[PDB]
Amino acid sequence: MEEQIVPFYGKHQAGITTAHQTYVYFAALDVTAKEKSDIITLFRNWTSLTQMLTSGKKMSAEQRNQYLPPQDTGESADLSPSNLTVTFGFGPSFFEKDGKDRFGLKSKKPKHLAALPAMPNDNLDEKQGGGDICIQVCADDEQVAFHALRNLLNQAVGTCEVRFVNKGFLSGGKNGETPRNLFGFKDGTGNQSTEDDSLMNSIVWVQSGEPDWMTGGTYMAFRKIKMFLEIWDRSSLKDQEDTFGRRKSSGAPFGQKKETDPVKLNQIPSNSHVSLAKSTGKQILRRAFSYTEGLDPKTGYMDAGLLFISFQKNPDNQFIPMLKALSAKDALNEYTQTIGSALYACPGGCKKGEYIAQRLLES
Amino acid sequence: EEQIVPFYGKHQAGITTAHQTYVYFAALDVTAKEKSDIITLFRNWTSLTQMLTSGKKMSAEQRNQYLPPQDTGESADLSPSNLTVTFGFGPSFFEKDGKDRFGLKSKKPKHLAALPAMPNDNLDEKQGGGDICIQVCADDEQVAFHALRNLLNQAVGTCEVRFVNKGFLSGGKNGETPRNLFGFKDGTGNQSTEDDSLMNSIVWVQSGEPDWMTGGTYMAFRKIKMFLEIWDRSSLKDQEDTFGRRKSSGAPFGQKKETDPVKLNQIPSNSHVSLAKSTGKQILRRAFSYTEGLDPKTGYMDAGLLFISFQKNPDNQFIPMLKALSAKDALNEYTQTIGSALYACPGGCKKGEYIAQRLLES
Ligand code: HEM
Ligand code: HEM
Ligand SMILES: COc1ccc(CO)cc1OC
Ligand SMILES: [Cl-]
Ligand SMILES: [Cl-]
Repeated sequence: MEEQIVPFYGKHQAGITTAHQTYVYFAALDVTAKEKSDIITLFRNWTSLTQMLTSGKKMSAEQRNQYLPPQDTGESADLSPSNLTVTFGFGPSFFEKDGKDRFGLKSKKPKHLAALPAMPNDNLDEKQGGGDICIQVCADDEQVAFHALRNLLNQAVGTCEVRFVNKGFLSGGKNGETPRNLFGFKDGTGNQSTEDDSLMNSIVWVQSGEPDWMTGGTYMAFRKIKMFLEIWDRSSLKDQEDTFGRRKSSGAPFGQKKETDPVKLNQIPSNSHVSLAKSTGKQILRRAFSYTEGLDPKTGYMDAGLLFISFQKNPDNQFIPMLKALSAKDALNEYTQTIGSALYACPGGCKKGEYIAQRLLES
Repeated sequence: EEQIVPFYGKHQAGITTAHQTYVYFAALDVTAKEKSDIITLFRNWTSLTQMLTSGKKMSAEQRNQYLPPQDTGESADLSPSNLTVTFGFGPSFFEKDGKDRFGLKSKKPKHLAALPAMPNDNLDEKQGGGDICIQVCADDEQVAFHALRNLLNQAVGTCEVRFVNKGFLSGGKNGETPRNLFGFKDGTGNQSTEDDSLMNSIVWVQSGEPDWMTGGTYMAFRKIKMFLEIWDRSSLKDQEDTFGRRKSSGAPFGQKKETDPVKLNQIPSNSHVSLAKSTGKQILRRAFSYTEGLDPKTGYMDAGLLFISFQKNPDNQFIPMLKALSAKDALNEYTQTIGSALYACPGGCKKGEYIAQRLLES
């Protein structure tokens, strides 16, 4: 190809319809500062630095003063940009924490930004969820990704405490096949094409009915979903395919030849994952990554799962009904448990000369 | 190229092999009572490893829908990505709590013992040791994890998993020395892994050891937390002084290039490089950075180095360096060892033999 540089500036924030990279670092933060003007400072600086990290500009580093810290941590000096994207979102608690509109922003609050409803089978750790700000960092190289997060978080010392940092991977096939999750199934097929503007306009991107700063933005849902690999791996192929209602290998819906053939609902169990998701009639854009965090001390097996991230213009319409219908009855519940949860509103894109969330934080 | 690294040969791969980007590193404790069980394990591990590393896909559509799939499937569409798997054995494999469980004492390597305690250690016992270690490397995380997962699946009933760590280390886009999380080039001081004579002198067992160890080596493992927040707010002067090399160039102080010989008289004597180089000893370092979320005990990134090095004789090459460093290293300010192990790596496997056969007996 050419180079791996994804624009930072644009109508939309990168990292959403951007072709899905291999690695993610996913972080949520709380603001401890009390003035809005501290926040403007954080967003201005986050903006300058994201532009620089994603563009491929390297900091010269001829430090005028040996006695100060280097402005960059340096572990990416010799690395390509690797399609780095950084996407920012704001949780409900940014607009109103514990009854208080801390920053005078409750009137610019997005139409559908609220914590997700409790669902059956949830086993949420509150500290593994929520947050005032999320940063989603993606790249084709784990070290490029970590470097961007670390340097971004360094800038937030004084203003924000870091709540959690997750990270994940998902490898696409050598010839561009749909990437497989840890259950060994193709994961993404049902997404519409990220290159179809019409469909992305109708499924993902905010155009009306929200505060101006959300124009060209979207909502991001996050669910941290542990996957029980040892249970799954001991299951028959029949149980695996029936759980989803596609064939493992081909990815095709039952009774069909190809991955991309329409789902025949009447040929798949009612409570198969695909049946339940498709049957709400609604669409989202899933952009998830697998994770592993070593051994689970409470299990003695691998701690592994899915960092479920989806984008949608109206989560009340598009997402929560899906969540409701799967949480009750999904065959997949046999093999998974949700342990983290958040919904964030992601601002529209940054224009050159403005900063992220400006039309929110100003005037 | 084709991205295939031979599994069979004089040595195990993953030691002098070019450093891949990703690692998964596991240790297991044998729970089986009979050597014959361990023999089964090693046989399976062998044939499975050869498949995984070779580029061979299962690619034979399952008969009997009612059985578990033999492979977990998530590497079906991936390149083998230079995958290597390296096995080793800890002391407790040969003798646990003064009992020779599998009748192997008399085949025990000359230099295999738990590493001595050192100042500034804060070892978690459950984050080192183990009877067996598996080091899995590849240029793609998903490939490496798949390999580990399917190896470990085979071990169910024979072993319990002690711990699984994983990490990364990206080489420069033009083949520059990879940088660690402190942002310094990491590996300049190793000899060329392409020089058989040097590797023979430093890494590979040729004599003085049981036969199964011929072509093998010893693997030292040190899990070292790196306090990135402490380091990032340090001055550049302090960071360079910690090592005795310039961050950017990687040059020894007062020299022009990375490859230039260190001048000991030009670097601080408590500097990392001065202390290491001054034992006059040599090792082959093949380490990986790790990140493991927020450390709850500090609210900062939990991050570090999976220090891994290879040496024909640890008592001569490695234990000294450790001694030399542990009390005076400037790095002590920014790091803390929290896990430790030493393991003996069998010589390579021949086509038709299994790993550690000569130790186990066939
Ligand atoms: C560990 C958790 C999960 C796994 C392993 C998983 C896996 C899968 C797989 C294998 C498919 C079929 C291929 C595809 O179209 O991607 C699929 C489809 C889908 N999943 Fe999931 N999923 C998980 C959680 C969720 C959650 C929480 C949601 C929504 C709330 C969700 C929504 C969907 C949707 C909308 C589809 C597409 C249905 C259609 O064809 O229209 N998934 N998922
Ligand atoms: C977090 C822990 C560590 C870090 C970040 C680290 C980093 C470095 C760096 C930046 C260098 C100089 C460039 C190079 O030659 O690679 C170096 C050299 C070296 N380190 Fe370390 N190191 C660590 C732990 C250790 C330990 C535990 C040992 C052995 C006990 C060790 C042994 C050496 C040796 C032998 C050299 C080469 C000295 C020579 O030039 O001959 N390192 N290390
Ligand atoms: C890529 O060269 C290396 C760089 C770093 C290490 C770990 O210190 C090992 C290397 O090759 C054996
Ligand atoms: Cl059903
Ligand atoms: Cl590191």
